[PDB]
Amino acid sequence: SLTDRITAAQHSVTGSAVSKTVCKATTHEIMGPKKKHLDYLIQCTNEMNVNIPQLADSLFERTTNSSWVVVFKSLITTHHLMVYGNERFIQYLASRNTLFNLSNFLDKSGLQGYDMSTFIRRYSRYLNEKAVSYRQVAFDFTKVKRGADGVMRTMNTEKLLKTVPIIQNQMDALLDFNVNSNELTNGVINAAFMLLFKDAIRLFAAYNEGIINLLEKYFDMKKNQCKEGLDIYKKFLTRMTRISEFLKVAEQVGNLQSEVEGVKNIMTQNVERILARG
Repeated sequence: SLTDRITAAQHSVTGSAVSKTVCKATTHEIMGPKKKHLDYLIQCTNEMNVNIPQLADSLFERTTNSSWVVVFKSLITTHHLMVYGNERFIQYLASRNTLFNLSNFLDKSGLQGYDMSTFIRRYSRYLNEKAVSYRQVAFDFTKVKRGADGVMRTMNTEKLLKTVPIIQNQMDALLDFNVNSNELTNGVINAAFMLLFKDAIRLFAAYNEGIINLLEKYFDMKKNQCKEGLDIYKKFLTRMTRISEFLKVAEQVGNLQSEVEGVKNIMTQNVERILARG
């Protein structure tokens, strides 16, 4: 039967089809991964007959390429699957103990490759942290129910104190991408930035809701919990200027206006409440 399952697998073309599509999503063409290939891979993540770790292996493999174009596109494809694919994909990445290792990545083929290597390294760290965040709390901050009956707003004190700093780590990694509007000049980096922006808006909301919950609980916590809360407030306050810059860039490059306005509004409201306590 194990022998049967193996022989069956040696006659299956599923894995090979998946790998070929990963290659098509990550060609040397300087454009975002094509929608048709991303869609096919999304459907793959819905298929129980698809080997998810093998699909992930193919994406990691493409990140060993020397070309920034191939590497960046593999990161983008991975991100796209984490966001739009079956949740078992990000769940699987969260379960791995080795993720992307692109901290030394440097393509020297020309100025474009050189400039893009910096963003590849930052983006890779963000995707690693996105997986790690899921691993640490066992859910995706950008997917959970929001509002007063939502996850972040209803979380109990002890969990809340452990959870907000994880949101803060994922946020920091996202904010470290740090691209200027005049650097968004090719389809590859633009595709990555669109996904980052989508994550960011949802992440900012989760962060704000965590802060709101803390503010509501503040007068009812133990003393050591208050200390941790204060540490959370202080870190919230110090990232405001970096968050403001992020939203500014997103607007320069063009709900967009609205979703950003609500982030500015709730964040401003939170700042005011925090400063009023101090």
